[PDB]
Amino acid sequence: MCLKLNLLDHVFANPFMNAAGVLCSTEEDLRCMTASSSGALVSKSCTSAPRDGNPEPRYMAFPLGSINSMGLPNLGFDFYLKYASDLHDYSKKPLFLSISGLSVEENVAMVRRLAPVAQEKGVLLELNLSCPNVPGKPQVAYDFEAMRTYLQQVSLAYGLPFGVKMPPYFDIAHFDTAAAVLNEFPLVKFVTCVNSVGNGLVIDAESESVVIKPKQGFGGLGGKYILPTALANVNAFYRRCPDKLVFGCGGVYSGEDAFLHILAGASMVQVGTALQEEGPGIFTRLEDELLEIMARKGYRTLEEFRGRVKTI
Amino acid sequence: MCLKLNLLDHVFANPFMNAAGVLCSTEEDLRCMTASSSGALVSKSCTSAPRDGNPEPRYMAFPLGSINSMGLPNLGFDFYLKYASDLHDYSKKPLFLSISGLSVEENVAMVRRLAPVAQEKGVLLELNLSCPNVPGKPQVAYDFEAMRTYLQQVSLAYGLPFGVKMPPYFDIAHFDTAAAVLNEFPLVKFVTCVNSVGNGLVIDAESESVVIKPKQGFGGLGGKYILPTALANVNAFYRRCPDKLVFGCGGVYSGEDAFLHILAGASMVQVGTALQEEGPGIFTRLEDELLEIMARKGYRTLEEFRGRVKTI
Ligand SMILES: Cc1cc2nc3c(=O)[nH]c(=O)nc-3n(C[C@H](O)[C@H](O)[C@H](O)COP(=O)(O)O)c2cc1C
Ligand SMILES: Cc1cc2nc3c(=O)[nH]c(=O)nc-3n(C[C@H](O)[C@H](O)[C@H](O)COP(=O)(O)O)c2cc1C
Ligand SMILES: O=C(O)c1cc(=O)[nH]c(=O)[nH]1
Ligand SMILES: O=C(O)c1cc(=O)[nH]c(=O)[nH]1
Repeated sequence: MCLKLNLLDHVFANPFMNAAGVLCSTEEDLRCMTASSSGALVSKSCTSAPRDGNPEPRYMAFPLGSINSMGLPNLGFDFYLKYASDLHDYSKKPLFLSISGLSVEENVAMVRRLAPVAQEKGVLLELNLSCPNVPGKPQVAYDFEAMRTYLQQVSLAYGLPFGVKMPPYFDIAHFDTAAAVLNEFPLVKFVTCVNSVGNGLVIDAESESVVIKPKQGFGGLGGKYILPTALANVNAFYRRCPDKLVFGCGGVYSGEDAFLHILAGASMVQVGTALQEEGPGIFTRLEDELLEIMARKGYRTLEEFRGRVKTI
Repeated sequence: MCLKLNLLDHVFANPFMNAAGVLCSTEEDLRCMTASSSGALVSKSCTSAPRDGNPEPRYMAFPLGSINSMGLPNLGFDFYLKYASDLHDYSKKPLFLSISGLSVEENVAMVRRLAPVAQEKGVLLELNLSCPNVPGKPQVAYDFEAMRTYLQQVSLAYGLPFGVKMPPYFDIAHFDTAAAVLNEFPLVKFVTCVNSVGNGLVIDAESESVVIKPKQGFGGLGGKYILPTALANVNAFYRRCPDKLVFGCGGVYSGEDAFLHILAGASMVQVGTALQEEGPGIFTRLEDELLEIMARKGYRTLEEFRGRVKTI
């Protein structure tokens, strides 16, 4: 038994990949993710120009997860586009390129240049509408009119299939509205739930200090803290977007956690905090563990249980 | 060294109290909370008429916290008002009465009747604008226009100092907007941050099932999961509402957790999931553990470190 699957006109050896931003900023990082046993990789969310990002320290990890305010440090769109167009070995695994412009105009500029490379190479766009860490730039997908504008302008400029990285929601009315907006756009073929839980605050009792420097210590949460939130969002969008794929991200540390994401409706399963902490070896462990749970339960395929979470 | 506080024209032996909804629905519960070593108690959020609440199972706890969709089961406003009027021993500790009407009209009806008892007995109103569990009723405070309407109508009808139980926010823009709305209302003397993190989803891997019955398994999260979110909200409103008090709620299991809430700006510290799990003996443990930390750090009173979290 193997975990191989086909989605979006691509073949994947297994449903696992890095979460955007983790192990994917440099050529070295991307080569490492490519050499791993992950089913795919996604690049660091990029901007038109290179960015140094927010002041350090800007990432910290703890037993229950992580906090980060990286601030989109990246080598610039020119680099990630070149990686996609010239450097990536597509025979190894599919590539997603994540973009996170600070305005609709910036995103439109990037997708116009990404289009010919998508046509030639089959690189897949993930549009990031949920960065919670750039000072003075609120999460785009928490403003539904802004979200509609971005998706309208990107659909028109790009003209090819793409996906969206969504922030977590916490209100049924918000699930209803956000999914309704997404469903207006046939080019949106996948929905990644979720980005980090925005603007949490970790304080160290001994030093009586916040643990990251940017934004007075406020940063996005990942890891064990966020698993039930992530599962909720995966399932909410799975239920509301029956003609799209949902990719799960948030709180994955084991094959069991991946199993839950898939039960909730996840097609791909992304790994952020756990990958940052454990390194790319995690992918062999996650595949082994997921296969073990499937064997124990008598499942032969992911399709057999994807989205089949039972209600009471 | 002491944990004493004087606020809202009342005296509190220590900052600890139950979180609304935990150990406070029946006369038995309220008597139990009164007999405990807590500095205060709050009653179950009530509605005009008694409510059975949502179908069971509707609460489940795990190592990292809890999920609930109780659905505001309560004995009705008449009961809680009578408890406050006739039954509560104010010589033991102060009492807060939480109300969670399903409309502004319902809330107004209740506060009109509460006002004479508040004037007579000194019972303190907590207005719940953040219940995430009644099907078809999104959190009031996620709609800032609705929030303003509720606070306008309740201020006018009540005419006495009161507090508001707030949902968690995840966006700096939302902290800014929510605090600005609150600051329009001089009668709002305290802000309790936070209610449960709404509409999470816990799935059991063995049974492949959600663990609570209402709303297809979607329920509010409390406990370990939510501490950094709770601290963020406490500090955000502490910074933005310099003329109000902030009460902390979320993820408190230890004196250390309480210490962090207080560093973030909390006056009172409420205990939900940990109290539900451990029972009212938790209050003597929290007192001992907070005093232990204070002793080690040379702090003699709460005011010496309240709101004194350091940034980098
Ligand atoms: C160091 C760090 C950097 C991240 N950078 C990005 C980013 O560039 N783009 C993005 O969409 N998400 C980014 N994320 C969010 C993750 O992709 C993921 O959505 C989140 O961490 C939750 O998953 P987890 O619980 O596995 O960490 C980043 C997270 C962290 C830990
Ligand atoms: C069983 C249950 C019932 C609750 N009922 C109420 C309620 O009636 N009114 C309210 O404002 N919050 C209610 N809450 C939310 C808690 O007051 C608290 O805000 C939340 O559980 C987070 O705190 P914790 O992390 O200590 O659990 C309830 C929580 C649970 C666990
Ligand atoms: O670069 C970052 O700060 C970052 C971006 C993003 O989308 N999500 C996140 O958690 N961090
Ligand atoms: O009764 C409930 O379901 C309830 C109310 C509330 O305000 N918060 C919560 O977590 N549960």
